[PDB]
Amino acid sequence: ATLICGSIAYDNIMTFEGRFREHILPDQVHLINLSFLVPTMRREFGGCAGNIAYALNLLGGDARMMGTLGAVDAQPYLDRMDALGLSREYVRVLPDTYSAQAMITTDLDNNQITAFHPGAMMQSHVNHAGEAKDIKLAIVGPDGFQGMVQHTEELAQAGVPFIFDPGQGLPLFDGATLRRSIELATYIAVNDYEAKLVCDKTGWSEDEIASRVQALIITRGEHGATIRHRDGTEQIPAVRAERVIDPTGCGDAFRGGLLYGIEHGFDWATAGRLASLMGALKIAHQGPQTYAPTRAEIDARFETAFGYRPKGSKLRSLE
Amino acid sequence: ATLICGSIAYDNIMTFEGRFREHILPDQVHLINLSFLVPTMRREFGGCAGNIAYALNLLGGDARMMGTLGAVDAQPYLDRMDALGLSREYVRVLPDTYSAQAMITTDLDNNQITAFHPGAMMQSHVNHAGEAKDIKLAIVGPDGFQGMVQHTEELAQAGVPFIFDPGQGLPLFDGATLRRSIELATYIAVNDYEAKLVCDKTGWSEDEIASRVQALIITRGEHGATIRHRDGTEQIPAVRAERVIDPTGCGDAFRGGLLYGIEHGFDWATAGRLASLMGALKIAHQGPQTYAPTRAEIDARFETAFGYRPKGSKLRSLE
Ligand SMILES: Nc1ncnc2c1ncn2[C@@H]1O[C@H](COP(=O)(O)OP(=O)(O)O)[C@@H](O)[C@H]1O
Ligand SMILES: Nc1ncnc2c1ncn2[C@@H]1O[C@H](COP(=O)(O)OP(=O)(O)O)[C@@H](O)[C@H]1O
Ligand SMILES: O=c1[nH]cnc2c1ncn2[C@@H]1O[C@H](CO)[C@@H](O)[C@H]1O
Ligand SMILES: O=c1[nH]cnc2c1ncn2[C@@H]1O[C@H](CO)[C@@H](O)[C@H]1O
Ligand code: NA
Ligand code: NA
Repeated sequence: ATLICGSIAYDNIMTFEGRFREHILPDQVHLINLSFLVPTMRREFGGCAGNIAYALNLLGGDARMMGTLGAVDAQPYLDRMDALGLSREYVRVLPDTYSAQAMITTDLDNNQITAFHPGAMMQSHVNHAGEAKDIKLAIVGPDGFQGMVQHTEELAQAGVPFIFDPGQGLPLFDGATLRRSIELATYIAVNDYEAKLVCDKTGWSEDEIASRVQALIITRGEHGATIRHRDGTEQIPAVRAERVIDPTGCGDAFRGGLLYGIEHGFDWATAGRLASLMGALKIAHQGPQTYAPTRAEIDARFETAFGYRPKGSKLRSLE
Repeated sequence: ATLICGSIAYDNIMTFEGRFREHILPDQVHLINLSFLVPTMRREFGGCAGNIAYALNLLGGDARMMGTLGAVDAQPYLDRMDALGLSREYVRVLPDTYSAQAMITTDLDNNQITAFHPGAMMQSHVNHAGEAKDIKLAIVGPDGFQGMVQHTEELAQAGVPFIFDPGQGLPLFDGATLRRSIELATYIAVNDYEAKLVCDKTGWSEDEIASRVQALIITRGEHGATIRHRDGTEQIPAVRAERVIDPTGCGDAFRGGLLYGIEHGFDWATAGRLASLMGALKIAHQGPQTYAPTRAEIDARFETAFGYRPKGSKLRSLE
């Protein structure tokens, strides 16, 4: 199974139907003033671990979320996990605490500015990744800082390869702590903005970062993604979205596809392309977990976009 | 009395303790990803008319709000208006509708990105500014579009001089409609970003705009403001804030001071400086209407900042 470490949260998403880029005037003292009409607020199921596990589960993988929720309002999420067949073994529900809540303001370029009220996420380190059974692969996503660092150290000690996904948690890291996490990581997955921040904080170039992981994956929104590995760099195309509704959690849907590909021995071109497709399926719906394709629908859309069906290598090499 | 036309709304404000400028990377496909920790959400009394009338009332002016609220949840605001002595004569409460709600995400530079659920504001044109009695001065602030345009036409027809304050409503205007509003206006008050947008949409330069009003007032945050009038341009200093907590509604506190100054025949240097002080008093507190100085406290802080007490001209000229 695949351990998915990160936030579990309720999201309130406000989508600007436009591009903040067109509205920023750097020469002015106020560089952006923008008001846009929204409908009634609706809470969505989110959190980085929730979203990544949701995607992995859609593909038929065995996603084991490791995160904390608050007993006061955890129930709808616990019931949703049960209804989808997601194990709650490592979902700790903390007494007399509220679950993480994100107020996400975003545009169609996925420029997210989020006011985050962390609640139970603050105690994410109560879970010990090293103790989780039957894990062959993991991801460490945005979470409480102490919990993020502990998950990287425990997984490395346990010899569980992991994708490091610092995401919205990046500001919590200093250079030494970020360098250390990358040393421990087997793969890193970031978007292009997060990648620049990682280079800046570590003081390492992308070349130096790539030298310390099996793959450096950098997503670029509607431009697709790049996967740098030992023998080359894959240029992964985007899949054309049926419609562009809400990019929140595109990266998480993508990470669900990448984890599935890695577990099943996909080559990077096909793991990347499956990931890229998950992100395009997700963007056509509002909220990070509203899209709900069957595995047969995923495979058909993959073959339409790319010309072949996605699955793991059948080469029986010596390794 | 002074008619204050604009939105009346409940605000939910998320303040980033920092500057979005430092986090925008224009070279990347994602130019900003930022998550910041917030405390529990608290609803505040807002809306542009609410805030401007609140400021005018603090100074001892006679503020008459003209706006629409929704009967479903208007009550706390109606009770607040009663407790502060703000007349509700032109506050229309619409049946089976909800009041405007703003989810404002902002930084310490007052870069506001707002998700606005307008509710009853959509029907602001049910009020007729031309019908309001005993009005010597008005402001037309951000509101429902139809209501904004109607208020400018009715006030002009009634010969009531007004400050045009398009603010967050600016995107609703086209060039012809914006040019027309400026022709009708006696003064315009914008921040520096809104000013650039006004020049862009009308296709007029600041010189051309100034030729069509008695004063063009442009606010510049911590840099103070400029007031361009027939005989010159005042450089209005900022007042150093006691602390910088929340800039939301600084411009509205400033407009309350300007309206007071205009009604009482302040010179532009002193009207500007009173306005500038109102904005500095407001920024030291969270929410647009939380600051509550007495008039004696306002006068003392004015004299500390500027070296004299603020009041209207005592020159009895021929006019
Ligand atoms: N507008 C779009 N059209 C199609 N696919 C998209 C679009 N935006 C994102 N995706 C898919 O989702 C992936 C991740 O999106 P991205 O915005 O880079 O991640 P994040 O959510 O981490 O910021 C992209 O690499 C792409 O494959
Ligand atoms: N950081 C600050 N320190 C002191 N005064 C401020 C500050 N920011 C705003 N003000 C006062 O409030 C006025 C209006 O603020 P501004 O940010 O320009 O308006 P708006 O709310 O319309 O964007 C300024 O001209 C200044 O006088
Ligand atoms: O600062 C944060 N820490 C952890 N999780 C977060 C943060 N900000 C937003 N999200 C979560 O990120 C998901 C999209 O990838 C959203 O579902 C939101 O819950
Ligand atoms: O698009 C809008 N139209 C009208 N009013 C608005 C809009 N966006 C925000 N506010 C109001 O602006 C005030 C700060 O000046 C806030 O109190 C908010 O209620
Ligand atoms: Na490594
Ligand atoms: Na005019």
